[PDB]
Amino acid sequence: GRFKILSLLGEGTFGKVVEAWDRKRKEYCAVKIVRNVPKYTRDAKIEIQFMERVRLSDVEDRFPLMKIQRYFQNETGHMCIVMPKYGPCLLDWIMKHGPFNHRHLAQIIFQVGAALDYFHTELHLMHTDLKPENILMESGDTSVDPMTHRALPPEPCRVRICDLGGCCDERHSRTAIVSTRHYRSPEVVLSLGWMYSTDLWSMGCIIYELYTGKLLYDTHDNLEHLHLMEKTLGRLPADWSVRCGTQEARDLFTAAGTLQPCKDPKHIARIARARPVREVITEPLLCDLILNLLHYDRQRRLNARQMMSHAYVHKYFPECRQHPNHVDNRSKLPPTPVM
Ligand SMILES: */C(=C\C(=O)N1CCCC[C@@H](n2c(NC(=O)c3ccnc(C)c3)nc3cccc(C)c32)C1)CN(C)C
Repeated sequence: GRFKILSLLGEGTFGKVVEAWDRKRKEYCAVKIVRNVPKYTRDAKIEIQFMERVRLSDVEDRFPLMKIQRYFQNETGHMCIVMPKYGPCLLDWIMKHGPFNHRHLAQIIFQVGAALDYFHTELHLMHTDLKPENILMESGDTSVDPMTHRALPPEPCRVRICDLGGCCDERHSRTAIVSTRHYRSPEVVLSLGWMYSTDLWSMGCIIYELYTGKLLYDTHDNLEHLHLMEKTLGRLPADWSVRCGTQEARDLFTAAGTLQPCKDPKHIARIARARPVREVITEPLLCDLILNLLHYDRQRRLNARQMMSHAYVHKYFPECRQHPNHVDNRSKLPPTPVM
């Protein structure tokens, strides 16, 4: 009727993202076509609801969050979310062109930070499912570095945070399980209590992957995940065995309170095969940024404002300080979250 399908941009379990022509509004768009199934149709209606709350408040698109244009339920019942056409996810870039250089990484960290502190302290929502697959480049345009001849992203490297289906609020289920496991914080795994700070754990795992091209935790099992945290970051806190909130979580510890060892030969090999982030990240400011996003203490862990205001971003993205989203170029902001 109004939207004519032009391209297939991507496909998955959720459904499809297509490029479409808006006949009444005279432009190209991306349309998310959700599979016409009761659980996804309702999670689309919930996902839609978080999307109108972002635009209606940020009416002049100050933060790099996705901005819905329109939506409808098709004549075949598929939920259809009309949005601007953005580019490919960060995962697509790192796999074709490799990791970003310090400047574009700093620019990416700045933008996601600005969006996340707006999410956390202005809307009081958590994303809970941030991953390189749903951080999209604003544009798919490419430039060539004259010295290295390698591909450079647009300057600045604008990105957009997507996939608001899993957004949570300030009294989500306390033992609720959030995040894709690769980017799932330990507080969620063992049900110790989680809030905004779990989005910052995911940023730590994403920033590691954007810089190394490798997942920090390529794991499918809670206990192997926890040993990898121990080998990449240091000992798990001693009190953790008394505070887990579900039976499943506490049975990963001794009667004494230490981690039970894995002996699946696949998990013994992988932990032996992981090396500490501190030896992989040679840049000391980038290392400190990643390590304190992966802090076991949810309150000493960096918040979104500290991440975007980190010394690493100030060194490699110095024009950070002339951006209208820089903290000192804004009025006094709501207080940052406590954990
Ligand atoms: C990377 C996944 C990825 O790049 N995308 C996730 C959804 C699939 C389509 C893809 N894509 C878009 N999408 C959008 O503009 C858009 C806007 C709003 N919401 C969504 C969900 C998507 N536009 C594109 C232009 C060029 C290339 C691509 C791929 C593209 C975004 C993971 N890899 C597929 C492995």
